[PDB]
Amino acid sequence: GKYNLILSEYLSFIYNSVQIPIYYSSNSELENRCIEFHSKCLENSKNGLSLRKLFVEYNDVIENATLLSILSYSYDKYNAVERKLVKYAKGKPLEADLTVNELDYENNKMTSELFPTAEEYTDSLMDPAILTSLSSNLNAVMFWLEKHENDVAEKLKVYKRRLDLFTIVASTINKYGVPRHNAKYRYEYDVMKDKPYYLVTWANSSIEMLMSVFSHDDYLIAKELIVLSYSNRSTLAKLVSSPMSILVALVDINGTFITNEELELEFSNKYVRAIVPDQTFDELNQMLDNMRKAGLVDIPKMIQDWLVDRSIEKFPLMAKIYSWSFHVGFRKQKMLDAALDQEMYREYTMLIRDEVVKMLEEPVKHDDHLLRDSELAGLLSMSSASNGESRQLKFGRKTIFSTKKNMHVMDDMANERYTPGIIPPVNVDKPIPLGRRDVPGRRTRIIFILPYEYFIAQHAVVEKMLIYAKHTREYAEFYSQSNQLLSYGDVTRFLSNNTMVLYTDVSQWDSSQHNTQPFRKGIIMGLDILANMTNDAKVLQTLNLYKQTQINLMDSYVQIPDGNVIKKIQYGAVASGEKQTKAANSIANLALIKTVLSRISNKHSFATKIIRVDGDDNYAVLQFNTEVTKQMIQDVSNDVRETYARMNAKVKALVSTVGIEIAKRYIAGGKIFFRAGINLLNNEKRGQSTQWDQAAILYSNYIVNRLRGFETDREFILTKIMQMTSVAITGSLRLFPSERVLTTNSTFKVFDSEDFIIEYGTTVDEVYIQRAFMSLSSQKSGIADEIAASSTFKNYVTRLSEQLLFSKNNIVSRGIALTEKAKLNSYAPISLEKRRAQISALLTMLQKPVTFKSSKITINDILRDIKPFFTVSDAHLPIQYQKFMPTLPDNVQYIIQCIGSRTYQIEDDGSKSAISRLISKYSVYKPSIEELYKVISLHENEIQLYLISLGIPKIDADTYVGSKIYSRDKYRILESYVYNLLSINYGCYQLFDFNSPDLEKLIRIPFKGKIPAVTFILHLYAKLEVINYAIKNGSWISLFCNYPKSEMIKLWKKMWNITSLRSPYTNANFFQE
RNA sequence: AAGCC
Repeated sequence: GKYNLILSEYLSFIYNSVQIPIYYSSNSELENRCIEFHSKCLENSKNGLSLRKLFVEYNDVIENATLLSILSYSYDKYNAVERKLVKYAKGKPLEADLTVNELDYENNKMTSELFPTAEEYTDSLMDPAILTSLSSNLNAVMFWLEKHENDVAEKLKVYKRRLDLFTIVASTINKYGVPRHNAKYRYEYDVMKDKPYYLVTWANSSIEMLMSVFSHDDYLIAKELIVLSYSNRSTLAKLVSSPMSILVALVDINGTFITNEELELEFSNKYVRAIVPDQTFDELNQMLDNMRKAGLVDIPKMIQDWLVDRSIEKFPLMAKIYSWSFHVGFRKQKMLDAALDQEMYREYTMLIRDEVVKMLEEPVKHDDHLLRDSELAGLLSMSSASNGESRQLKFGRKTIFSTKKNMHVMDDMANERYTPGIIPPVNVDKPIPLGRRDVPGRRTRIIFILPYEYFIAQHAVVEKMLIYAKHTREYAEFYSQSNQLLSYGDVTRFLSNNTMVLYTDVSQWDSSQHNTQPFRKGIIMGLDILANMTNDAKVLQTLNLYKQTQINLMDSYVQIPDGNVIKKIQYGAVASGEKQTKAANSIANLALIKTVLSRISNKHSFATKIIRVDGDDNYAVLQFNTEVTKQMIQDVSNDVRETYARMNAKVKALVSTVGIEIAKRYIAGGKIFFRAGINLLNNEKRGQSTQWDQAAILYSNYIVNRLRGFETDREFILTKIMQMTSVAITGSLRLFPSERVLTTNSTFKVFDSEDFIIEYGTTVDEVYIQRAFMSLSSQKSGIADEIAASSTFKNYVTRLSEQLLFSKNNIVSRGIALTEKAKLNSYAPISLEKRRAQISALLTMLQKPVTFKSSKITINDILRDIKPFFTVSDAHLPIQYQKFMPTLPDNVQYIIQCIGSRTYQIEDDGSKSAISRLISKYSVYKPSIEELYKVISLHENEIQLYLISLGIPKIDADTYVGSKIYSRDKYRILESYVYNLLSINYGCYQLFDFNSPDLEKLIRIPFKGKIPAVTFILHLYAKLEVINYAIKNGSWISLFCNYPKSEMIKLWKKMWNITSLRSPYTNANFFQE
């Protein structure tokens, strides 16, 4: 409950010249007491009188009522920041070295010197793009420094390391003053022109870095990155994190985890000798020297010290540095520069063509319905993103403009213009609009924003391709329900003294122009083979249309802004934006590795233990008939690099016998590692989410980094949350939501009261609040209702429905209309109306929590019912599993050591149910987990009608509605829905093996009947309760269940009426991946 | 005013 205490200290620290705590209670008499107390406090404040007597008087309210919020009456003028900063601003400011960056605009020049006029200005290259100010971040850092001013021992050292660093940020900022933000949290030209262009983004990156500093090493790293970053805005992250690829190869393997036949992690005490050719050492040295020529000193020395022995025990430092470099900020170049960088492919094209054929052979020969109704599938799938141009659109009686894809398809259909048979050109006549993608350390990449003709023509086919991958192991990213742990396991499996791993980063090749000819031609050749496999008109046309998109793309043109102009240039490289981006890219990368390996063997004889393509990297494990030597590694490597070289591909190809390093993960010393480089106080791009959504995201970001190895002080994260979640009533009246409002599992949840532990209402007041918040979950939108009433809209919904089903509509029809009414949320005007409605409802709710007819059941109510029937008892579980993911915090790591981990994702969509499969065989429709859940619980007769209404034949519908499988599905769908409501696949839980035998002993559940749903919930609730206790206490407990039989029948009814909750916290997990 | 997932 320390969040509430922390908030007051911060408010008291920020404002000095009152605070009015607002309480509430589920009990009527107590609530009046809360009402009386609130009234007295306002009256006393409106008279400059002490509130000390009132607190004593309403001691009961403070003691038993629940704090709902805090009122902030501050009569200053959002200043203080300027005044506060000077005490810390004593060190000498920093001076930008305007000679470190190639492109002139990447150097820290004075804003004016880059944009002499207010019309030439743009924040596009330094916009933090986040809904929180620089001034607030500064305020947060100072507040923390004051609190830990009188600290001692080691805590003091942490403060001292931080105070030093913040001084650099302060001193430099003061020389120009603090950049003031506008309503939309942007930094305009007038504020900007006096100060160094990159001032604000740099301060945000530095503050974020320094507040994540604890050990002396963190301090050394933060200081170097902070100083270097101010001048270097283009190669510092790449230079800092580049030695990692060499390093993984060095460390020896002394016992690691592998994958067994059951596709699960299993410990293997084996030893693998890290074999490294002298050449590799020179390459590593060149990297270290390069870091050195760039001003770096402390960071290069640390790698050098580590290099004497190369102990996986002192490796955490190397990992720490790699995670750290990403926090310098994003590299945001100019669209044109990002764009500008851009006979023996016979084997490579053939493999791509053959791979394309396998993924569709069976679907095509049979005459799969999804291929036949491909157009329909694309329409249902259609998002609400950009189509490219901002068209003028008339709805009902309203003339408005939008770039949205959904809006464009509807308007075009209502005007006979909708024509997916004609795949628009993307050449010089119709240049492709461009989108961008920014990432720290690496260079900016462009994105094709193609017209919806392309998405529809590609959506059915890509989906078939994905399914083929789903059961193909070479495709790491798509195989089964597999998580990264299984991939880590596979590489280790075959590592021995007579095998060498081959990892290669092919990100550069995908964007190469050399690549585009063999790529499109390979898919097209494959498409032709597929066409000669059937005669189906629907299959050929859908298949043909896909062929057309590849041909149009072969020669595309792009609209690259060059100031305030839009130069049209000829783009001959494969950018991404298509539906087939990831699947096609996966096919090409895999095709490429196979091509290289095939060429190399003519020389050396090895065995292909495993081959893989995972995103922008691909790798293989080879086995030789003899023992591997340093000389052998150099020879295999030179030949592989040379093979890549002949194909004119710029790629990083390395060879080791112990580790690998790819964009997603890296395996050093038999242990798995994941870069913790998610930026906190700077975003890639601006979206349409709110401050609350953003606060939840920052917390989520904090949780992922913390798990991965980078920890930002929680008090700082909490401070950020208080600023972001606040709401202004007026100009001097600010309202700050309480801990209870913020953490309770509601539609307004932003973070968990305790990291890695999700709590659910177990008290009446919590329940009262939870019910009240839901009462105002969805708000109305006038603009949205209008269009929901417009002809063009209803016809679009009607047109889709009359094409999908045969018999009758409504459970399906009601759903299609909403799904569409939702896609209007991308349209700002509608989104804006919703936020305004939410704030007013929220302001009133915090003020005096309303009523509610409840009558709605959720996950929390079901849990609350169970709790009282469990008897806890101290138990003990020994640690039996060695650590494979070294960076995990100590409490999370302990759960894994005792119960183990998993290598899969728990089915939380219900796609593995027979009914979902049946719908798939005959319908292009895709019911959600929630829809399936409502449908399975319907009366036998209703289910039969719904299946038929979707095109399912009678013999099949009739057979299922009675069968054993239908009864079984019922349980499976509920299990899937329940797992989904409990976030068993996210955060910390996704790691734990919930079916651990060790975990199972701790649960003692005697059967007093035999009714699946009830047995499953009790066991799950017990596993979660035991694990949460373990996470917080480091010790275990045994749970006994004495749940009545009369009770279970009541509970089972309760279960088939659970409502799903939507919230920033919920959105944040979805947002992560 | 920012495509696949």
